[PDB]
Amino acid sequence: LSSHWLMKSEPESRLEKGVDVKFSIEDLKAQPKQTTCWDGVRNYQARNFLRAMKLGEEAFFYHSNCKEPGIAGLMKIVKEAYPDHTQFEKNNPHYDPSSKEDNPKWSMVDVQFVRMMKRFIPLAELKSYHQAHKATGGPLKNMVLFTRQRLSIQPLTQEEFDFVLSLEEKEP
DNA sequence: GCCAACGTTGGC
DNA sequence: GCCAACGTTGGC
Repeated sequence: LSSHWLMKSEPESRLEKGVDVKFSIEDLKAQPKQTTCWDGVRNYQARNFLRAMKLGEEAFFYHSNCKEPGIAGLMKIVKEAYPDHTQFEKNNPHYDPSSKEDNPKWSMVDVQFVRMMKRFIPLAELKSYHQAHKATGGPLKNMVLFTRQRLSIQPLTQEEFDFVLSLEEKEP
């Protein structure tokens, strides 16, 4: 079995150090080759999850910190972890003065859009299922989306990934 | 290396 | 705009 991931981005506008960190799935889809590099991860637990990712592994594009937060679509990894250049750019939002270039602290991956979900899967729906499965022993009982609330890159089990995909087929 | 004092994520 | 959950920093 392969690994599956969840990766958060903010679709609504918000300024960090004067610059817009907005990146929706529509913004990915508009990209050249619908491909971008996933810069600006500055959490050690999360960076390590990037380092664990492999060519072709799928990931949910989660929308966070907006009016309707939830999973919007699928993308896959097209380039494994490598140095994030933005940590050395002096005025960049995600600049890190303690990062030296002989061994760079922070990593990023390249991701490519695959598809939208048949429908948006809001956080609130996910949360009902997660609370319910704590009682019923179902597939979202240990989902990282709710067990580790401040983590932008998350592993998912086969169980969890398939369950999210089955919700896609149901009525809202 | 502990742990008060911050600093940040991100739902609500 | 509020603030809980979770992370980092630095005096001791």
